[PDB]
Amino acid sequence: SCELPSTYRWTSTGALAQPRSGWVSLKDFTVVPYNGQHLVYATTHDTGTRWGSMNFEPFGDWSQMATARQNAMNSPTVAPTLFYFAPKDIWVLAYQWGGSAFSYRTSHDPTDPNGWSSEQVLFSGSIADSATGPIDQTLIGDDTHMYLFFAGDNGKIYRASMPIGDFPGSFGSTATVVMSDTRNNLFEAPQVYKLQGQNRYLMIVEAIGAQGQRYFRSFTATSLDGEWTPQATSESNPFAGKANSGATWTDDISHGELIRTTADQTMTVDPCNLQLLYQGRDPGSGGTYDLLPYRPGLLTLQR
Ligand SMILES: OC[C@@H]1O[C@@H](O)[C@H](O)[C@H]1O
Ligand SMILES: [Ca+2]
Repeated sequence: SCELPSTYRWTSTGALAQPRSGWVSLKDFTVVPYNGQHLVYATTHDTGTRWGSMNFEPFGDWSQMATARQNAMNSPTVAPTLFYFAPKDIWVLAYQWGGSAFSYRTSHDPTDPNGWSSEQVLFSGSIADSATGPIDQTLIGDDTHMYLFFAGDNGKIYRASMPIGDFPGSFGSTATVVMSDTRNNLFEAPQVYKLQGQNRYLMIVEAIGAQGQRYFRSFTATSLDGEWTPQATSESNPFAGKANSGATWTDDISHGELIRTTADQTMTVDPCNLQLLYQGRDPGSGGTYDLLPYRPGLLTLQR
């Protein structure tokens, strides 16, 4: 494969879709390959105070995201993570702000926004020193374990694990801090992937920059239960940010996901073809955080 660069350079699209009437934003994207198409779920917010979730109809190419039907979910699954859990031939949708810290549901047809099972507990722990509590889960498995990573809007990244044979189920109520920094440097939206062709995992984490602009920092590990090493960890030399995105429609490069080689729990990405589906917003936007007009965009790594 292709080693991660020490300096990332991207090109970007503009906004790839506008929210369906009634929503002010589309956020926190999760995306899988599904029958040769892209299947995307997202957080929504309306014009008042309501968070929700949605999926898009599957679409073939990124120009079709703008016209793909946007399907409200009748059960809100904010900041979702979608994947196929191969060992039990079942799809899993993990999320937050349900009945415990994190939740999940299952389905045999992930294109159906309303086909998910009743809510199941994914994590029932609490964390110290956090205004939000646990936020922005992500999940990944290797040959023997499933792993849960999450943030706390507090400078820490947390990890829990279970034997893969016990999944789907709850990770319990305890977690291990695997990294800590200032609140702004390890803020939220972690995503963890296996790099195809390398004995290496990639973690990206959203950070808040010096003028409030959102960007991503990257870290690597050789084992999911091992230590993380800074890979691109400043605003001027980020994994992805205003410094290197090639995007003018947005300064923020915020909560999203890399395009994967598989839908399943191995969370594999091709380091020769990194692409980031992120949320961005017009630099002229402002006002209360919850009403910010986020939209999807796509970065393609230059090589
Ligand atoms: O979009 C809802 C939440 O806002 C942000 O703080 C999070 O990354 C996400 O969990
Ligand atoms: Ca996420």
